[PDB]
Amino acid sequence: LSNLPRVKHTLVPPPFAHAHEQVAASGPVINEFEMRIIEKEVQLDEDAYLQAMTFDGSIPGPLMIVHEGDYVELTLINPPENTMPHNIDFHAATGALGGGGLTLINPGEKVVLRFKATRAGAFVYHCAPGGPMIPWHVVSGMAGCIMVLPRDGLKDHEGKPVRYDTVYYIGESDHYIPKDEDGTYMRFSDPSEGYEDMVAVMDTLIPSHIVFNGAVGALTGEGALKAKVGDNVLFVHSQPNRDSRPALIGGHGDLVWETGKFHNAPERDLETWFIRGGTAGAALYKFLQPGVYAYVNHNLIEAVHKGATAHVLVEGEWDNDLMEQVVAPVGLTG
Amino acid sequence: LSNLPRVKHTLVPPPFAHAHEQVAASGPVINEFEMRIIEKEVQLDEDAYLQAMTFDGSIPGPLMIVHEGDYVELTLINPPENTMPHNIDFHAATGALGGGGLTLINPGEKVVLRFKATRAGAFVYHCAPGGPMIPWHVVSGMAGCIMVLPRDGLKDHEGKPVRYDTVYYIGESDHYIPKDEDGTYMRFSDPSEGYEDMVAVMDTLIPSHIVFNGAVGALTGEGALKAKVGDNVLFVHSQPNRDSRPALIGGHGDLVWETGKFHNAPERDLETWFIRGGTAGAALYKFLQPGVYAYVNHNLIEAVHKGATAHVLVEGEWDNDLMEQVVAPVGLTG
Amino acid sequence: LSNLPRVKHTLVPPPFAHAHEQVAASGPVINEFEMRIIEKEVQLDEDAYLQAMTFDGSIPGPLMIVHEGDYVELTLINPPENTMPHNIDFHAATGALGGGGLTLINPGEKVVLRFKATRAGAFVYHCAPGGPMIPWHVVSGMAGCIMVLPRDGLKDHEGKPVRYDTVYYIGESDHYIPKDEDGTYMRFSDPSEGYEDMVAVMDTLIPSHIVFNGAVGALTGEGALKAKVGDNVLFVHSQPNRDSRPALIGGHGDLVWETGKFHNAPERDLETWFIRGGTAGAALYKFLQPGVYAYVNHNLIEAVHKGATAHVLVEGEWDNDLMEQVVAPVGLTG
Ligand SMILES: [Cu+2]
Ligand SMILES: [Cu+2]
Ligand SMILES: [Cu+2]
Ligand SMILES: [Cu+2]
Ligand SMILES: [Cu+2]
Ligand SMILES: [Cu+2]
Ligand SMILES: [Mg+2]
Ligand SMILES: [Mg+2]
Ligand SMILES: [Mg+2]
Ligand SMILES: [Mg+2]
Ligand SMILES: [Mg+2]
Ligand SMILES: [Mg+2]
Ligand SMILES: [Mg+2]
Ligand SMILES: [Mg+2]
Ligand SMILES: [Mg+2]
Repeated sequence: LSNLPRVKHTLVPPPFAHAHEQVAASGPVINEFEMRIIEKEVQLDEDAYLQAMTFDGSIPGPLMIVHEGDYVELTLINPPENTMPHNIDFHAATGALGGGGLTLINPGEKVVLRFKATRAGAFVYHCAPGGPMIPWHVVSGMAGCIMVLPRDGLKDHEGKPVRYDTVYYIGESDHYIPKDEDGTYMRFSDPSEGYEDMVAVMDTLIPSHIVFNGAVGALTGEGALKAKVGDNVLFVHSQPNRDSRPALIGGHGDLVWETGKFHNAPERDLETWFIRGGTAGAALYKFLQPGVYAYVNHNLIEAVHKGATAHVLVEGEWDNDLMEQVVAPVGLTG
Repeated sequence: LSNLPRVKHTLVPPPFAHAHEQVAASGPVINEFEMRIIEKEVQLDEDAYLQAMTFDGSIPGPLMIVHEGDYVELTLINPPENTMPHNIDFHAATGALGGGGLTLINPGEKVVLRFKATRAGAFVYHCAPGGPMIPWHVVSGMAGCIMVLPRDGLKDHEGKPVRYDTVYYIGESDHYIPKDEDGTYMRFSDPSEGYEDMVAVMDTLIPSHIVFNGAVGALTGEGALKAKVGDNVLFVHSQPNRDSRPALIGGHGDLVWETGKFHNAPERDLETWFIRGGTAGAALYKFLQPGVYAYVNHNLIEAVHKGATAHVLVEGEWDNDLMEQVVAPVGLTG
Repeated sequence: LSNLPRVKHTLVPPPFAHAHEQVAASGPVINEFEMRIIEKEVQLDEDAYLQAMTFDGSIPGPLMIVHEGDYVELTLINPPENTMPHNIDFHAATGALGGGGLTLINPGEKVVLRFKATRAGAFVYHCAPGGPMIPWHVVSGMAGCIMVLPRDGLKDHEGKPVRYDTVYYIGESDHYIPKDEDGTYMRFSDPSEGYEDMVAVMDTLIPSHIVFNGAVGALTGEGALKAKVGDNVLFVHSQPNRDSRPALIGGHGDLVWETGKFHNAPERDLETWFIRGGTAGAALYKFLQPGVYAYVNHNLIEAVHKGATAHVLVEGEWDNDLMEQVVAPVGLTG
């Protein structure tokens, strides 16, 4: 491997993706990444907080992008200020529980894992210390995604090359914040203190919150995603613990790999697709109309009550051939 | 832009400059920079403190160096420990108030701005959140410089190539620390607390301190700059809010671009030049004599009472043809 | 030097080594390294603590690897939270006390030193502020190693090329923790407070602890080093202040440069070698048998009572030709 090129990557926070090339500009390389585990309380919504544990300080953890055949070398750091052991499980990797069996680090320790990205597709990576700690760390926010692109870029159902202009990584996460009898949420001093109460909520399998980018409304309003008519946007969607059903209200999924593995034929013209808990999928869409769109988990209760809604603001010219208000809302009243 | 090379730069603290090449060793590239905003109290002088806000923990912010035609991608980070929103305005950029309208980040947020460095010259970059916050953040220390070199290096008034051996970035900053009736300076717990009192001083337009590298005497004594006879030193001087009149006591400005834009003809043999508030200029000088030099803002009150003085210690052999003490101080007394 | 390639390195914690090539893949380059000085109390053993001062948060400081003829540019950072001045002395460098006279930085300061690695070999680098501070900072943990490989890789006593599969940097450090009359160890709030008491122990020249990787048992048990039969492992051993006598129990030193300078002929088949205090040496060994090995300072009291013991777990097939239990422990008793 000493004869292989090495590339150091600088991760960017979700929903954005670090600089990369869709078509590998060279042969296999060793991709170097680094992440610092950060334990901190985060505001999921008004009067709703989570004693979170995160990869690099964000929920979801940052998106890593490499090419099939490349190697991935991740330096994982657990700062001394943290309270618990952590590790990492790459669904894109082969062996040792995705790397989990070789990356258990206590506060104050670091580890470097190398694995060969032998299979193309978007994959989930997440913490999994062992036993009950596995689901707890994940629902506390410790999960992200790594996208392994085919060396010759994405291909459609006919083998034709497809390209995107922008990648938006939508990391959906389900959380189980304990509630008082009146429905209000509980707050704790640290992750450990709220464990017992959180387990009770987890056992009901009913999330208190289901969010994109770690908080209700994170990608709405001023945080709304941007695009222009004509843009081919690849929406990579991950859900490490629970199913989701992504939909771009106002648009469609032109090409969709709901199971997220690129060598499989993608489906076309979907209104809503399905992301299995414990996986990442991808949908490509070319914007044809300007305006506001709503990217959601299409169980509308989960989208609106739980928080699984993002907004996309698209600039450009309107096309009346596709849609037109023939008769505007009108009528007498009293 | 995916076909353009990417170069990751590691910034060094002022008055020094990160490694670079005067003549572009290749075609246009995308220059990647990262800075962390740091809010902290700094000692401007004995018994004089400033609740500062800085780019990367220094005043001035670090110097960025790229070439005309290149792109600049800056990752700006506002850590959660900070108290206020911040952003960045690049005078070298075109649009959105220099980037200010696209980089407003609250504590705990990050942003990445890309702009094309279409014009050669030294430019100021500074924070400008909006309204009254603009001058306040700047005089609190949030300003630096980015130098955009012509792809074929610097040229003189005749178009002849000129080269420097060393670059010293002198960031001059004016501060307005509140005073008690006896002239002593006030101290506060954080930036916000001292705002009202600082505004009163700002309104007088009289700085309490005018310093190089963020403190009185920062570049004097043990912090004195070093050089050798024969060295061609480029003194890049910035002042984001108030005029300055740089002068190298003991020397001159061999070639000077006081308005700081390299495609303009530089002036020669200056004794003192002028840096307009809100700009950066550059002066090149070849040392001919060893000894101590004083680089100052030539309003001597501002240089000595306010703090605008730096020292340069030059090693080498003395040249009697240029200057000689014919008769040493002598005389009877009583 | 502007015409020389620049390579940015990411250091990894000891006993591991950052990615590198044994044979220089190109002509001379400028190697860029960065380290943050961290002052923190560390647990040397059960009920034994050290108010440590470290390079990059580890003891020993991380291993730097470059090639003879290259230049080394180290950015040293002394964060504002630290309490004392620090600097760095590279035994691999020429002039200014190894760089110590040009790198004295107070808390809140940074410095960048460049030196030419003109001589091949493993060298110690350590803090040396001046006077009594020199030994104190070193025995507080401020020492590491830089390995300068010949451009054409390592060579044996006959000039034949030798290669290793893995490098393990064993940084041995002697500490002098004050003891109560009953033998128990004292604890302090910061380095300065325990200085006077530590000096008394230092004067006896008897270390309370002698450890690998900064703590008793750091590289034993779960921290045991790993290897496979057939692996050529290079054990680089440093001791900045006191002599050590490394030995690989169960194996040997196939090729050993105990004085650590690669152009000198290495010795073969050693059972134990010698590392002079203030130096780094290197020993290469090819594992022939699977099982547990003990890498130790062969003054067994220092190895077992003081802490100088590391374990190596080797996987592979056993070779009865080399060793076999002909008659297992047997006999009548009562
Ligand atoms: Cu975890
Ligand atoms: Cu719908
Ligand atoms: Cu600001
Ligand atoms: Cu004058
Ligand atoms: Cu030190
Ligand atoms: Cu023995
Ligand atoms: Mg990072
Ligand atoms: Mg309540
Ligand atoms: Mg289509
Ligand atoms: Mg930085
Ligand atoms: Mg007073
Ligand atoms: Mg001239
Ligand atoms: Mg580091
Ligand atoms: Mg005791
Ligand atoms: Mg042999």
